[PDB]
Amino acid sequence: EFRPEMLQGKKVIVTGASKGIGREMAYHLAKMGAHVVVTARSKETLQKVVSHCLELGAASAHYIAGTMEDMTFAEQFVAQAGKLMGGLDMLILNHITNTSLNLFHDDIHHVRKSMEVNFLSYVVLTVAALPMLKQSNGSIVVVSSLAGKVAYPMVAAYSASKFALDGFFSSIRKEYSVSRVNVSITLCVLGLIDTETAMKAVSGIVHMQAAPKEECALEIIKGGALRQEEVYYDSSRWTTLLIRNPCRKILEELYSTSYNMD
Amino acid sequence: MASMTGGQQMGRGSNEEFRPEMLQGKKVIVTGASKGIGREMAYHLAKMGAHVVVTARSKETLQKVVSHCLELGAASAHYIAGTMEDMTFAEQFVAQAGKLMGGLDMLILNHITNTSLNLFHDDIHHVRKSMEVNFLSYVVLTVAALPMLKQSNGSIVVVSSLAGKVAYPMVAAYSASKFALDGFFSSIRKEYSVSRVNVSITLCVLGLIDTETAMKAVSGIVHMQAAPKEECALEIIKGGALRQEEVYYDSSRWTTLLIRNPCRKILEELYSTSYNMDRFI
Ligand SMILES: NC(=O)c1ccc[n+]([C@@H]2O[C@H](COP(=O)([O-])OP(=O)(O)OC[C@H]3O[C@@H](n4cnc5c(N)ncnc54)[C@H](OP(=O)(O)O)[C@@H]3O)[C@@H](O)[C@H]2O)c1
Ligand SMILES: NC(=O)c1ccc[n+]([C@@H]2O[C@H](COP(=O)([O-])OP(=O)(O)OC[C@H]3O[C@@H](n4cnc5c(N)ncnc54)[C@H](OP(=O)(O)O)[C@@H]3O)[C@@H](O)[C@H]2O)c1
Ligand SMILES: N#Cc1ncccc1CSc1nc(O)c(C#N)c2c1COCC2
Ligand SMILES: N#Cc1ncccc1CSc1nc(O)c(C#N)c2c1COCC2
Repeated sequence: EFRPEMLQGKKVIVTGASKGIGREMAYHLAKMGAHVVVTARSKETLQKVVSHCLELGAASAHYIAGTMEDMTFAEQFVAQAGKLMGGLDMLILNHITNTSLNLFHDDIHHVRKSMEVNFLSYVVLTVAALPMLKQSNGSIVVVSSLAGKVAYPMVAAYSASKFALDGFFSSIRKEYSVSRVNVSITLCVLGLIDTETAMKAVSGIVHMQAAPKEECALEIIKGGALRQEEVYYDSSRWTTLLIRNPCRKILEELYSTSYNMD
Repeated sequence: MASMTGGQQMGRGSNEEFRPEMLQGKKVIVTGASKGIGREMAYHLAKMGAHVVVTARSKETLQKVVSHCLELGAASAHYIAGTMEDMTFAEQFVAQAGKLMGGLDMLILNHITNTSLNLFHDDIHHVRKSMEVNFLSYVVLTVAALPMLKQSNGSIVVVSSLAGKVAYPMVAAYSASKFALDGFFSSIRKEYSVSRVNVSITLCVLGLIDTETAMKAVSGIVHMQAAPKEECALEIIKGGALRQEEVYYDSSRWTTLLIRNPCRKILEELYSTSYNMDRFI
């Protein structure tokens, strides 16, 4: 059972926090009295988010602006965020590259950029954060999608990047378990959320009910605080009924007997 | 005689019962075909009388595969050597392979970057290279091949793994690349359905196979039963020929019982009615 006091005084990074779900997570963490470091490219918007976090009751709030297309920025950002807070308890990986609903034809540049921003930068940030998270027995929270568990047309590049996060982070979760690395990994499987970006992108194409961004942001934080392996959040009860894959969990357990990781 | 012959191999029961004559005279590309499963696929295709174009980096080993394909009965066999780390090579390779055969019926995407079993710590270079070679080059090859495959109502065959459907430790970079193939190719399969692109996409989910590379890599770390490479290679070809969406091949009857995900198929069908793609069609 989650309690908001679980975030009180915790040192948290939130990426993609100038708008949508990321901004809502920064606001919830501020209300809970966490220390926050927010990032995105928009310095001016991040200044406004930080000012608001301080008004809401954050223990401290800072922003560092930059692009996650730059792997050197991603690595340096974590070191600076850790230096500002004097450590790190939770790393919330939420940013994505700008995308739109379109059939795939020949835009390899978009496929590669989606893989670099939505996936590879999450790996770089994790590698940079791990020493601090090992010190605090901390948590990594990876924001994904229903399009990271099942297939959807018009989002091929985006879906490939979200599926990649599952393969990568679920593999390292198994490694951390056997290697006694006490850092939790929470994969958040979200359905359609009413962010301005998503609502504009889907307009006239997708008619699904969108879930509220404020509640979505809180469910992600709860999942991370509770060290849950997966969070599922969607407007539909049929989606919630069908999304889990118990057979995958059974197979992984059956194959666990076949290792010597010494 | 060929000019006085016509007809179709794919009649009643051809979506469920394979015959080697289904590959007779078909124009096929096999990547990663100098060794392991790819080499075995080139040999099966040769025995079936297909036209083959094989690729890998090793000019000398590909030379030997081509020579054996011709001995086995291939209608024609050629190789083009190069690295799939080079996206210009991948794009140009498909154009040259198509020119050699006078078209393309099946694109078998099988190559991977050299890897090993290790805990992940900080090798970002291996993560990026795995994504470039095992995933991005497959997309480049598909884009280059699609005009020819649309002309022949052809097939794309994507070689994946159980580590592309469930999580496994010690193969994080590799697993991320295989999961990426599922998300990408399964999304475009849905797009081709609505856009009336008659090109099938077969995702092959393979368990441990007795290739020299895999057997060396798992030695003393993974104690699992390995399935035979020759039978594996034939099951991949059969799935592609029958235009199956997925092929599952593993030594364990338990894996084959549990690997399918009916809930994912149900959800996708429920969401299939959730859109209006009329501006794209
Ligand atoms: N909205 C939905 O329906 C939905 C559904 C499922 C999952 N999700 C997941 O939820 C997360 C947030 O989605 P959202 O709808 O809140 O998106 P959003 O409102 O568009 O926000 C995207 C955030 O990422 C930042 N960003 C974009 N390019 C960047 C780059 N190169 N470097 C660093 N930051 C960058 C943006 O700020 P700047 O432009 O200032 O950099 C912004 O802060 C994503 O992981 C997404 O996949 C959303
Ligand atoms: N064996 C298994 O247990 C197993 C299990 C599940 C799935 N699979 C899948 O089966 C497929 C074949 O695996 P395998 O065991 O047969 O592999 P393998 O015997 O190691 O063969 C790898 C092939 O890819 C080529 N290759 C390597 N690097 C390349 C590069 N940069 N550019 C172009 N070609 C390159 C290799 O030749 P060069 O070095 O001469 O380029 C060789 O022809 C892979 O998709 C694998 O993921 C295998
Ligand atoms: N374009 C765009 C865009 N903008 C903001 C966030 C995500 C995106 C990517 S579109 C997208 N992203 C998802 O995660 C889901 C789910 N579940 C869905 C879509 C669109 O189709 C409905 C379901
Ligand atoms: N290293 C290596 C190497 N060499 C050849 C092919 C694949 C690889 C990558 S290791 C690898 N590849 C897979 O696809 C599976 C499955 N299922 C498994 C392993 C290793 O653990 C057992 C399961």
